[PDB]
Amino acid sequence: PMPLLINLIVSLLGFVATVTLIPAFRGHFIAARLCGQDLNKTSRQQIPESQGVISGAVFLIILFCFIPFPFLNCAFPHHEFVALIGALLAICCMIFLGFADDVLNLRWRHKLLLPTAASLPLLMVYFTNFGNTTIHLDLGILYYVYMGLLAVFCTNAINILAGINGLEAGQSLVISASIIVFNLVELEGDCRDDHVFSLYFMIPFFFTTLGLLYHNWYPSRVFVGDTFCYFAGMTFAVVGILGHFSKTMLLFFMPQVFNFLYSLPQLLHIIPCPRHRIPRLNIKTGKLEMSYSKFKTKSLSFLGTFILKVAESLQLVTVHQSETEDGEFTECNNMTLINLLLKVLGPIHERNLTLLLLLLQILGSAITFSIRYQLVRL
Amino acid sequence: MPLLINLIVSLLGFVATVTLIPAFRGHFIAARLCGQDLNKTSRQQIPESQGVISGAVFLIILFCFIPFPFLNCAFPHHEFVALIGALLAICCMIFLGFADDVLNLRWRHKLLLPTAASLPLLMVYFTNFGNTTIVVHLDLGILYYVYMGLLAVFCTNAINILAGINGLEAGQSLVISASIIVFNLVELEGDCRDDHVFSLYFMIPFFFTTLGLLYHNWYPSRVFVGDTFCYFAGMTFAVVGILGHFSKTMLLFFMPQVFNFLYSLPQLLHIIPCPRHRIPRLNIKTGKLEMSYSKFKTKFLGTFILKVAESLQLVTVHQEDGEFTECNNMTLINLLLKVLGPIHERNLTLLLLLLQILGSAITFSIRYQ
Ligand SMILES: CC(=O)N[C@H]1[C@@H](O[C@@H]2O[C@H](C[C@@H](O)[C@H]3O[C@@H](n4ccc(=O)[nH]c4=O)[C@H](O)[C@@H]3O)[C@H](O)[C@H](O)[C@H]2NC(=O)/C=C/CCCCCCCCC(C)C)O[C@H](CO)[C@@H](O)[C@@H]1O
Ligand SMILES: CC(=O)N[C@H]1[C@@H](O[C@@H]2O[C@H](C[C@@H](O)[C@H]3O[C@@H](n4ccc(=O)[nH]c4=O)[C@H](O)[C@@H]3O)[C@H](O)[C@H](O)[C@H]2NC(=O)/C=C/CCCCCCCCC(C)C)O[C@H](CO)[C@@H](O)[C@@H]1O
Repeated sequence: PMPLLINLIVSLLGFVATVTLIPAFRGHFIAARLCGQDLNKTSRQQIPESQGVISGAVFLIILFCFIPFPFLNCAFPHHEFVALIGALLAICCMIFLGFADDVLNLRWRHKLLLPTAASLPLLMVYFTNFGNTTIHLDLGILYYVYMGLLAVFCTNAINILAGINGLEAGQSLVISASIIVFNLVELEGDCRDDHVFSLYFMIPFFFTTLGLLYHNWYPSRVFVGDTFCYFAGMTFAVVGILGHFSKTMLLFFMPQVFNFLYSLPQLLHIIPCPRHRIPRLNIKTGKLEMSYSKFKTKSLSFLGTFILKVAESLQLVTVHQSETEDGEFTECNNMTLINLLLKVLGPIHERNLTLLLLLLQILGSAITFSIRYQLVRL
Repeated sequence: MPLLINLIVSLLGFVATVTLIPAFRGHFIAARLCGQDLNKTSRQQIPESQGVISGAVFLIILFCFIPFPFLNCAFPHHEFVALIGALLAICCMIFLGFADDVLNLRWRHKLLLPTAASLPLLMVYFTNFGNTTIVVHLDLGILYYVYMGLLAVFCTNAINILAGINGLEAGQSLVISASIIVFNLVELEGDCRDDHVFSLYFMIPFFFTTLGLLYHNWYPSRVFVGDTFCYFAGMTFAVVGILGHFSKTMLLFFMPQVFNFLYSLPQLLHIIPCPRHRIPRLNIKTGKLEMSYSKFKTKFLGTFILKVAESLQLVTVHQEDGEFTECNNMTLINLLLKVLGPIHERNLTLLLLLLQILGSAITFSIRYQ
């Protein structure tokens, strides 16, 4: 088809634009203090933050320039068009929200609320165009709720699985590429329009995020930040909702779902939650070791002690106990998939750990394809 | 029923703006998004880019209002896509303005990006209306679209350069928005009702959110609106004008801004040297704003333009190491100060708002009487 060919062309041009512009704007970001230190390395220099915006920006540009080509010599159908524009409005609002969130570092209340507001246009489009709120049970209003929350989830599910160089953009590239392959396979199948739409929004995302990862990859010269996390989350939520494969998509979100649940006791502050739960480097080794959350044992609530004991029993959390004059203490293992891989394999270098998590992501995607198409497993 | 709900949510949004602007002050100051009131003695920092909150609220409101018009209304996808496309243009303008303020992009970006962000407006205009003919009966064709594109840019920047005194940006934007609201209501009973009810949908919430912003921005300014609000407002106006089919009437409402943009044009083009700031210098003793000047070496076209201006009495010119010329900084503000001498900041803002209202009354008189 011509629309997809044109789309791929503008997407590669956008990849070049991203790789080019990211260094071109470095002075601006440094000047306005939109930067952060590399916590996992000994160096203390600043690195430009929220580079996702640039990719995001390019992304938007591309799609704005690509809208007409599907409708070439095509009573104009305003519904396909409104799907496009509504999805783009959702993504614009999510990019803007992530950029504002990186400049201001809003509290979690805002981080959860605002992606839902920004996902409303998605629900408008879904209701005017498709509207099928059935899974044989009719989910009704709940279904819309789901879609809303989906957006939030994605934006934040990628957001909390972060901290090592190239993980956010990397795992987002794996997810986007897997969704692209799924779209292509289904492209010959029953639902062609939904999946060609998913492609329209994925391909440029993949290539712009690739331009971003070029700089973000270890050693990280740039950081993607909440801008990229939110942007990616909403793009995925869009193609999943308006593509009608949100189940398959969430299956692709297996590492992120597992890490979000495994972190859930800390995110709810049942077990104390540090401000950063990244694996903290060992200066002698040069590799990343696990990171811990320490606290007075007595203060901990009953539910917290129960969850911690069950986790220790399952061999998921490392627990240490030490005696101090002021009070009794019990160290806990920071509960994030990264610290869990480090519990399983001990010290790992940053680049190798990122590669390992990308590998595990690919395994998750392969599992999803096997489920979808009755393939052989392992 | 739809307009009544629009007004309700717009007042709720006014409350939301007035409440949130101080709620987020900590965030803006902590992230160094602030600036010093150059025209006041104090040196403290004032939070910048507060138009991002109002703007944000604005978007929220409209996102929530979208359904009320289509209540049990072959769904009308064209009306719906116009609402969405306008919202998309406005989102990209709020976002681009906020990013511009944080990063302080060069003029190249400032001009290019509102055109890109205005493309969805042109797409909606082509799919829905597409009329590229004006009676003057000439089918402008592609140029028409160009116009619309540039219109966006112009507005976003036309309000942008007319700035620097407490409450001028949001104030003049409120006058323009209110004038367009009145015009929409007058034409509401006339031939074109849908266009003007659309313009109202977008204008009422903008008016009330911008009002919440001006509450804090008014002399003495406790906040600043910044490129965020300038871009946001400019694009909301360009939208309602384009998709409402009254961009000529609108631009007539942009009378002070057009005059100030053209009067500044020889400096903006660097024919006459242009300082980074061209606001009026406060007089320490007087407590009132006098004119400001650009000083540069006298030793081709620029000199002729300055002589012409001197003859016209629009620019005041005074002529060590070499001959230097202290030309009067060419902005409607410095021109009002050249006509009336020193004026206090609040009084000068009020005066420019009154002149804006005079321009709007002129526009109404031309159109109607
Ligand atoms: C809580 C949490 O884990 N936050 C993360 C999250 O916190 C955000 O951090 C960000 C900064 C972080 O990226 C820094 O790490 C450094 N860095 C970055 C890359 C890199 O390669 N190397 C490096 O050193 C670098 O300095 C960088 O500035 C930012 O401050 C967010 O505001 C902050 N809060 C949240 O995400 C909220 C997150 C709220 C999560 C709530 C989830 C809600 C989902 C609900 C869905 C439900 C309805 C289904 O990210 C951090 C890692 O990037 C984690 O350490 C931190 O723990
Ligand atoms: C050149 C110029 O005049 N710049 C302005 C413009 O410059 C922008 O400044 C901005 C900040 C400014 O708002 C400051 O004013 C201060 N302020 C404001 C009120 C107040 O009460 N107190 C206070 O202190 C406060 O500190 C604040 O930081 C910003 O940095 C832009 O990058 C900067 N450039 C442009 O707009 C470019 C604008 C590009 C103009 C070209 C557009 C061409 C349009 C073409 C359209 C055509 C197709 C029809 O705005 C300034 C604000 O007054 C002016 O003084 C300044 O002179």
